[PDB]
Amino acid sequence: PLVCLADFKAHAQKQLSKTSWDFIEGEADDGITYSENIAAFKRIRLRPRYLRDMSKVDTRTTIQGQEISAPICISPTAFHSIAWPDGEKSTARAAQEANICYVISSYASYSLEDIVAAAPEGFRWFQLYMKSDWDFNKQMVQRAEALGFKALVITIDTPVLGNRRRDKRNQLNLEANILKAALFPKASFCWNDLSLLQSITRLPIILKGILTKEDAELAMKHNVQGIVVSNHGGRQLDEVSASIDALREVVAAVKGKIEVYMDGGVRTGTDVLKALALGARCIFLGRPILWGLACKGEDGVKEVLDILTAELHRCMTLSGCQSVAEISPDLIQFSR
Amino acid sequence: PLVCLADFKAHAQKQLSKTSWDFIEGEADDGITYSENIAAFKRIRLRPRYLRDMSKVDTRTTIQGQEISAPICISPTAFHSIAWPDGEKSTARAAQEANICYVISSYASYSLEDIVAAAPEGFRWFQLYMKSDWDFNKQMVQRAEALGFKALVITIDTPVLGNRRRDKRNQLNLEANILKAALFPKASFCWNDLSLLQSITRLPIILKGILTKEDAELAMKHNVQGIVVSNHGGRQLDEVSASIDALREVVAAVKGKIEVYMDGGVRTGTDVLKALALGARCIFLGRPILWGLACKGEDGVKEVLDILTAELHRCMTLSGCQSVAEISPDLIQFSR
Amino acid sequence: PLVCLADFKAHAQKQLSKTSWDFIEGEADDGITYSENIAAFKRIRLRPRYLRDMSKVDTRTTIQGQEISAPICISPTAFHSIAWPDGEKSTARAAQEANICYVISSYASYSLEDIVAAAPEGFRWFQLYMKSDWDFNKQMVQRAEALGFKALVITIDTPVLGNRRRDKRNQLNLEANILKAALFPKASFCWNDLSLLQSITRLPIILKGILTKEDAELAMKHNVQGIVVSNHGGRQLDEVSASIDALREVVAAVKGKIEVYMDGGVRTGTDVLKALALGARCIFLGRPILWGLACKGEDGVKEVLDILTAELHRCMTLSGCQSVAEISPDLIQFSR
Amino acid sequence: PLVCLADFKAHAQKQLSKTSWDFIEGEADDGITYSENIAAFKRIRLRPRYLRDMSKVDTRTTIQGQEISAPICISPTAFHSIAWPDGEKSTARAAQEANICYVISSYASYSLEDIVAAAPEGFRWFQLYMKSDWDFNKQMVQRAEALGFKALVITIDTPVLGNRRRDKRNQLNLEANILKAALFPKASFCWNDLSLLQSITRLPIILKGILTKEDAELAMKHNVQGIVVSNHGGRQLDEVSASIDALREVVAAVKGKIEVYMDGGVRTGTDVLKALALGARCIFLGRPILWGLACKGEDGVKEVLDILTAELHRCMTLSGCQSVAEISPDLIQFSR
Ligand SMILES: Cc1cc2nc3c(=O)[nH]c(=O)nc-3n(C[C@H](O)[C@H](O)[C@H](O)COP(=O)(O)O)c2cc1C
Ligand SMILES: Cc1cc2nc3c(=O)[nH]c(=O)nc-3n(C[C@H](O)[C@H](O)[C@H](O)COP(=O)(O)O)c2cc1C
Ligand SMILES: Cc1cc2nc3c(=O)[nH]c(=O)nc-3n(C[C@H](O)[C@H](O)[C@H](O)COP(=O)(O)O)c2cc1C
Ligand SMILES: Cc1cc2nc3c(=O)[nH]c(=O)nc-3n(C[C@H](O)[C@H](O)[C@H](O)COP(=O)(O)O)c2cc1C
Ligand SMILES: Cc1ccc(Sc2snnc2C(=O)O)cc1
Ligand SMILES: Cc1ccc(Sc2snnc2C(=O)O)cc1
Ligand SMILES: Cc1ccc(Sc2snnc2C(=O)O)cc1
Ligand SMILES: Cc1ccc(Sc2snnc2C(=O)O)cc1
Repeated sequence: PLVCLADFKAHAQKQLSKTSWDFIEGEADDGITYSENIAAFKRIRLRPRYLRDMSKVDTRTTIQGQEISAPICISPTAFHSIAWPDGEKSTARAAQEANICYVISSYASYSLEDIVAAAPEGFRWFQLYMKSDWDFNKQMVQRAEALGFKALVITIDTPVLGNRRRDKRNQLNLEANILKAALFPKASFCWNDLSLLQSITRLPIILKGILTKEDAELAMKHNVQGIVVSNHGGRQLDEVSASIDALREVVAAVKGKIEVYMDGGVRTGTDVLKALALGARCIFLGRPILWGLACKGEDGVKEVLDILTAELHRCMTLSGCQSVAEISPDLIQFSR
Repeated sequence: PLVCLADFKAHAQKQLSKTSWDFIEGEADDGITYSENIAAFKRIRLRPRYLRDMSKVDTRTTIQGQEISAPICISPTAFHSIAWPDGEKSTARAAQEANICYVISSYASYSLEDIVAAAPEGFRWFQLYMKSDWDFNKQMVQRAEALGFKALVITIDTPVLGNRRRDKRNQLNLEANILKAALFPKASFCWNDLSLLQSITRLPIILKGILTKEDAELAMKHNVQGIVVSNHGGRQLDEVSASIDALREVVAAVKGKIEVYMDGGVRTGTDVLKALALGARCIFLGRPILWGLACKGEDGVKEVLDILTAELHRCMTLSGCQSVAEISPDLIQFSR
Repeated sequence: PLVCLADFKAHAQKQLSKTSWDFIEGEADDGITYSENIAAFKRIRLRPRYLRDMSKVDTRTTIQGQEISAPICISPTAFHSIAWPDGEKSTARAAQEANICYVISSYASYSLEDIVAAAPEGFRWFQLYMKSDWDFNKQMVQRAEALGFKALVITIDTPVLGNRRRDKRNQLNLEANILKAALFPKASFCWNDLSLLQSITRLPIILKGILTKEDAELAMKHNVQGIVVSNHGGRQLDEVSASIDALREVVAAVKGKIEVYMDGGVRTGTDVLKALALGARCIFLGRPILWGLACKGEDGVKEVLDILTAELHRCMTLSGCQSVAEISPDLIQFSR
Repeated sequence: PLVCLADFKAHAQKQLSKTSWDFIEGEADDGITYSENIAAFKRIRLRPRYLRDMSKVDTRTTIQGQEISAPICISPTAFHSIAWPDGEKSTARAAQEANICYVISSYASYSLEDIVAAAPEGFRWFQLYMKSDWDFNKQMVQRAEALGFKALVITIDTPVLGNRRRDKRNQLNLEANILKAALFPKASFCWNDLSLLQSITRLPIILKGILTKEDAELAMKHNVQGIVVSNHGGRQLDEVSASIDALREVVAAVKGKIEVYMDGGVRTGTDVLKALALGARCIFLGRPILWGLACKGEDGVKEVLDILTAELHRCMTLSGCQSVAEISPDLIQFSR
């Protein structure tokens, strides 16, 4: 059976074509950051406190004032139908049942209307890649607001697509019709455009992809409502810091002014625990959601969310943290 | 032939089912701490002193005032019959002949009465997991006292069981009847309960599982008689410090007020030597005892104890330490 | 298809004999530096700046006042006909079309006249190993000047040839006639000789092979016009610093007085980006040019240059650098 | 062909039984130090100085006032007939032709008389393990003096033999008659005995096995004439410092008062260069001499010595050192 996220990764590869698997992996260039996102979590050491009453451990928290069952949410990932026919509809149903936040990608296989219809009461954010035509941008954000999306995520680390060698080999070998059956390119978007976007929507803006204290400071000066510390899973600029390492300087720059989240390499409960101890308000999952879909559709996504939540509950119990508010830097060895 | 503990590990795996071997390994989650318990010993460097009269080297020491043949004892490990039919009776006979301390698990395959009967004169401690019913707790500790146990070990790092992936896969695949032929769950136990336990027994209490100076300080404030620095062999919360590394801060906090012991990753004589140099009064063995049983029953446990004692005698001879009292931090490179 | 330099490396090995491949690899002794030239690039971490207008990114720069399309040039490598029949003629045609600098080796398969004839308008430097007969040295540098070469590169790390074990085994096994169908030895050359060479030619001298601040200081005192920081690809003295690491101290010693370049281990765009951020004015490629020739002749060299230039353009776009002048130490994590 | 020491290692294994090879390897316990003796050399970085007149490079030096062709000598190794029938006679002939120092083991396959007869003019030292009977000790040292030995080497890291697992398995499996066709045990020897030995012989005493500044200081207080920094090739106490690392503190303690040498892991010319730069007067070879014998007898030992000398000459040429006196800490990166 599939008892951890790694089992879903292994089984998903068996259930997908080489081209689809290579797209879901997608490491850029030499693949240094893809590996370091995991290794950077593994080298952090935990300091547990024992003999505390852990009879009741609570994993709930809030993001942007909305309660969620655990600080484990879904990062924006394109094309869910590559993994499961029902695609984002399956993801939306699982996310609503789990009571977490689902960030829908700007390149979903299904329309926003069809995704919302699959799970009307789900908590969702929308990640939109802006275009040159601001008439389209305005219409899209107004559409998202009409459909009940609660925040807009602007991903800033993809002005051009990363250089993923396996995808490129696969593409030069096969016709687009088979590669996509069974281009982008936004480099001009800048802080100027962010301010304009903020002026046309009442939805809070969350910037995804920040890795430096300098960009975190600019984000705060532009009055955004949150930041997802992320290196896009090592799929964009490679040889940048692991996201769990970049989190430290972003949190130190922000000093609690706005919520800071992260994604990249979260696979087990202690990874979630470490991100929370280092200052993140919640983590987001990229590839594990696609592995869940590829293995079992809606039930696979739900199982991935449930397993990671159970692992977080277990390590909070073992480490002595009764609730998310009790997870602090004291848990981290020299770092903290 | 089996000439070192590693040979017993390899041969034991051949002599056991996959399910039983996976239980004896039992690493939690990604298995980081299981590996680091060994690697942390290997990276410490020794500073030998030569041209000393080592014609007579003595490995004897005392724990809680009782003399033992070497500072090498048996940590509590459940279900010895998984490895050898006679189980704990075989272990008890070997431990008595070796003249070391045997800590009997709270989940032994045989009753305390039958284990004591197998080796009436053996030096033994009892590790008891407490239950909600204090009538049962009182009866068990009084029973242990009646049977000649000399200390109670309270393991504090298991309020819930660790997440061991291989065991979980094996369990979901097989019926309990085959998995256990051929649940727990104490999270409420806290410092409050320790004080009550101390008030109902005259037996000294030894806390097992402490990894931090903060919990060591609390242990001393509660007047316990000893501490076993341990991460439960990397079977509970993973990604915590190796036990030989945690030993340093616990020893520094305790400053000789009470005896400090350790387990986790001890496989060769220099590992024992290093723990003693860093301040432990003795080490305890977990898995090697089960490997000894799986290979040869009583004789296997005795051989594991004899081999490790001979290795300790050899490295004390080579390093210039005539007795256990002469093993000091001067032997350790920058650390000390 | 071949989509990155690593693909050219793999395909080139398939297209060459063991003897020719071993010569192109050619690591000295235990091969420590050959590997470290790559590992030293991979461990440096980048700090990208996002939300900048990267609609136009320019990779052009100048070396010795001459504009080139990207800071990616060809280091001197002997015997191009080992890789492709047309040898240096193919390399020269590709270099001219790419508009970069081609440094021709002192041991080319074709005469300088035939190479220049293949691409009359190409930007070229000449690397000459000096001989004891200064009449010959004078004639060669005057010849190079007559043919339009724009600088002389003096390689200083080869007073004797490095000890390449595979080449040596191959040589003792085969007759020179097969090994070279299908000795050196300049240890006396010193600073005295450099000054004399400078007095007989109006061409600027670039020293290749400097790894230390002491030799960089001597180079500046002798008024040379540039330095290529290089360890000869780990083919000469092994167990020296990786070239990207030696670059830092050479740049710090030079303080912008003369241009500093580097070679050794450059395989992807971020390696070029890192060398430029650390102070190099451009990088040179050794083995990748031979891999390009072995795979596809002129078109292979052109593809290697085009691919690396496209990778540099991509990582400049992702990291926020609009032009080469904007690539600074701010991009490098603690180092800088 | 065999072009480096590693080739001799590989070929020797093919030419020996498993039992003999395991004895020549002989790592103790987990084999940490055997590997670190090599790794510690590989991680040191060299700083070459170029453009010097290296037309003449001289590898000669002196030890105890006697000139040798290179600072590369033969450490005491027991039982040369395990590798080649003529054993030490072959080694002695090669050592005399190479003009280096041969230290004969206390457990040679041939008598001192027969070894000296094979090469009367060779420069030799004698390593003698002392016994309880001082009548025998006196006779042996007087015998060595009569035979022209020029120094006595006292190995101090073997009060008991190291625990070599492979040897032990082989021994328990086979009868001594086959294991030795085709016990020790000196732990009482101490500083008291050294002073007595010094009083009965006019031969200079060299202590082998010192790893600490404390024992180096005691050696100087006892007025010995030299020290070989050595961990016995990782065959005795394991998990001690690599010998090239221990050399630094011994050299710092000695401050040039007496000659300091080293063995352990020397396999290539730069290893010799590094030991000399860090303060050793010469290095000694253990296993490579046995590999030379196993492959080709006398000619194999001579080839090993010649190859390592040629590698030292080459790296001195490349690094800018005209003679052994010019090899200094300036060659070593941050360390020095
Ligand atoms: C198949 C795939 C598609 C992705 N598509 C997007 C996308 O449309 N928008 C975006 O902001 N990030 C995208 N990402 C990046 C993810 O949001 C996330 O940053 C990344 O996968 C790192 O998290 P992980 O380690 O959990 O996979 C994608 C990642 C994958 C694997
Ligand atoms: C099969 C097995 C069962 C165990 N059962 C217990 C137990 O009942 N109580 C306890 O305190 N620790 C238990 N442990 C943990 C051990 O006491 C010990 O902390 C651990 O194995 C680390 O030592 P080692 O590296 O020598 O194996 C168990 C370990 C194993 C391998
Ligand atoms: C086959 C081959 C031949 C070489 N010939 C020369 C040469 O004639 N002159 C010189 O200065 N360097 C020579 N080099 C060294 C290269 O200029 C360059 O320093 C080295 O290959 C490191 O760059 P790389 O990592 O890109 O290969 C040679 C390297 C190779 C691989
Ligand atoms: C087969 C063998 C036998 C040895 N016998 C002795 C001996 O009789 N006396 C001694 O002082 N060291 C002995 N040594 C240790 C060597 O002198 C030397 O310290 C060691 O091999 C490390 O050098 P290496 O790395 O070059 O092998 C022996 C080593 C080997 C491999
Ligand atoms: C037009 C187009 C081109 C490429 C993609 S893939 C995507 S977009 N943002 N991030 C990713 C990613 O795979 O990480 C989607 C649509
Ligand atoms: C009811 C029950 C459930 C699980 C076990 S196994 C045990 S208990 N304390 N430690 C371990 C361990 O395996 O490390 C024993 C009994
Ligand atoms: C006579 C002769 C001898 C050897 C070579 S190979 C060369 S020369 N400078 N560098 C290299 C190298 O291969 O790195 C060329 C000509
Ligand atoms: C009686 C006897 C016992 C063992 C040996 S082997 C030797 S002695 N000193 N060092 C070694 C070594 O192998 O490193 C030789 C003779």
